[PDB]
Amino acid sequence: RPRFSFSIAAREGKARTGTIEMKRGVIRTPAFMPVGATVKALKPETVRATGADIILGNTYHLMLRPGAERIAKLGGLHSFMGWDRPILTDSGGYQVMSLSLTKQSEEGVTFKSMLSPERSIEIQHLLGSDIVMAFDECTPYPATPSRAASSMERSMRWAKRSRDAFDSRKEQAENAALFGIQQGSVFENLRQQSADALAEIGFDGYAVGGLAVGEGQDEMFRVLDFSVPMLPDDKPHYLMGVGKPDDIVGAVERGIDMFDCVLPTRSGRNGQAFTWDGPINIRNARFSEDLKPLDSECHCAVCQKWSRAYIHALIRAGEILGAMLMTEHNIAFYQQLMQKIRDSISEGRFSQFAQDFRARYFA
Amino acid sequence: RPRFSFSIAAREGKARTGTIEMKRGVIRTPAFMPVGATVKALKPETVRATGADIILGNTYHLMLRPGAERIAKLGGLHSFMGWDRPILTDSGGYQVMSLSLTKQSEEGVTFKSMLSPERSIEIQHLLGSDIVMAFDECTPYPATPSRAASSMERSMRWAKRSRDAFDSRKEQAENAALFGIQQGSVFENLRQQSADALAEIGFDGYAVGGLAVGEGQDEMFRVLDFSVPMLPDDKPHYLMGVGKPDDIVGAVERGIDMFDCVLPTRSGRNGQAFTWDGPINIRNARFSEDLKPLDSECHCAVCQKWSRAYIHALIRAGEILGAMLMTEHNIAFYQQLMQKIRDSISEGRFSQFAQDFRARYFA
Ligand SMILES: [Zn+2]
Ligand SMILES: [Zn+2]
Repeated sequence: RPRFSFSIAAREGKARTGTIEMKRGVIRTPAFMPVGATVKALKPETVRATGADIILGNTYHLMLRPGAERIAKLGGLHSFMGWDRPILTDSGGYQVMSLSLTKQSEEGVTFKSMLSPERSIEIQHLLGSDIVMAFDECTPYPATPSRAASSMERSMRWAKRSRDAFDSRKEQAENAALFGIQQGSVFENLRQQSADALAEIGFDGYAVGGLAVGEGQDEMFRVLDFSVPMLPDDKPHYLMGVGKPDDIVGAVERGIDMFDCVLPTRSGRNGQAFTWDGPINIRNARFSEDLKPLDSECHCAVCQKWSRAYIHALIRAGEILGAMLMTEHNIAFYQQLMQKIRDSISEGRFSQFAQDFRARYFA
Repeated sequence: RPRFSFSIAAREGKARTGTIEMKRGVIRTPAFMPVGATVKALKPETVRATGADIILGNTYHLMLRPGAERIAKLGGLHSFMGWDRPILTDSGGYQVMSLSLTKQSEEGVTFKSMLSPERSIEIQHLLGSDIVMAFDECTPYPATPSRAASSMERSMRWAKRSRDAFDSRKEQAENAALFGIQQGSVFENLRQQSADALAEIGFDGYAVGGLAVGEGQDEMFRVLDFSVPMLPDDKPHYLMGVGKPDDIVGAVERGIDMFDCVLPTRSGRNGQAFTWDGPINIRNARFSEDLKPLDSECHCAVCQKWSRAYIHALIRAGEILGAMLMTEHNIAFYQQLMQKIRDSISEGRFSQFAQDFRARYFA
């Protein structure tokens, strides 16, 4: 396989389906990347069995414990966790702000639990990342135009530093890919300047950053409407941190190819199970004697084998197996959503799928 | 298969190996029964993959949440948790004392979170138990001779009530088995009276009760030396709540056929991993870069796939996957211990195995 080749097989409106080929495997797009030293409560073989082609590696957590240098000495993240397919690593930038006494500078971020663009790229190399994210400065929402422009402009300077660090490391440049991140908050002219700056630098894929920040779906969709067409059409478009199932459908209708979020895993452990008729909270007493699977059509192993009543009891008792089964199902449901999206685009009926999906999911 | 048939295939000294045939499957003896609405952090297929033929069902937990009647309405414990092989259920007697404002009477135990012998047998029927334990009164250690005799005598009256309740329920008597429990603390004459009383009533198997209570291995072995020969030779001998690997080896040398305890699961979640060179605490810093499997010879899936260093990091971070992997390995190690015991007895070299095991395990 090549280092990186994105091929679009079918289109319907702004939606696309196709494949990214990389050394460690093929990624079917639109793709959902489960977030994980683990994808919580799941063995890697189980993540793969649900249909995931690629996972997202949480860099901020790993650079602290067990540390990037240690993981490198132990053979890299793939060997460490036992996942031999592609891994996309975030840059550490967002969580360094959300989770750390930070001091921001043009050089980078200094924090207590210095992360620069150069160090972020090096850490992702040490982890053995297949898709490396440029290191950027997250923009809070809401943001004033001046603050959004300043942060975006710094992020574009850091995008150039990220590109150069990546390219200067021969083994990384020859075996991994690098994505740039569009910033600019909700302002169309800043999104355009960022898209232009990233395209001048040149990346293997382009992320739409700064939209998983509590602005609401109407505003997110409005911003995607003008922001995705600014990105190069022949490269993957990655919406970072999104999202709920209807968000994903709407984002694909607007040209997005790649997705990640913690919602299926986190809310799974919290007792929320996704179904084609909308989410349910399995903790509710009305499931205590319900012998049906979590979802009536889901093909996952959990829905083949256990009832709502059993999982309700496990989650009520705080059982680890409750978290395992809820997470497997939710992750499988997301992958089955992506498969239905990919198939419907391939067959030129994605518009009808989106309408049918929403009618039933919000009924 | 018959309702119950215990067949001894080979003997060496007091040790025996053979099989219990039951409707739901065959149990290889000596047997170890993992303790579990779940065997914590493991799917049933994983418990089976480690080699378990039978699990122990925790009655006290289940009669509270979700309740025995509810589990019966949902189809019984096998269907509920997805384990289709034999299940031995304890009577609820021990945990009603350890975990509950108890009031003991000749009728039974009244408690806040009335459990009589009749109710305990009924609960085990409602759960769909394959091996039903008679309901007895646990004896504290140490115990005076008078108190040990009183408790044993009450337990023998409750053994008769347990037998009659079991036999009066046609579907239970025709499809399940019933074990009686020897009591009498550490006193040889009380152990003899209890063994005689149980044999007069007649049971499918005989448990040695009251020895998982902190008396130490020397005292336990001394009591097993005279207590096991009092039990019928042609029926299984079940040492309740035992124990560490060397305890199990010593108990088999003294005629025990069946074992349960929480140690591999509980201490697994605590970071203790069993190996043929003794237990290790994977949390210790000396494993942070150790690429070897938990144990060098173990055939389990965890030791095929992940390093000590990875599991060390998972347990340090409180990850659910850490508990899953530690538990699978420990449960597999116990089953591999039982297999080595069974094979060595079958081959007339169990004495040499016990000596070799101890030399290496305590080296
Ligand atoms: Zn499912
Ligand atoms: Zn192992």
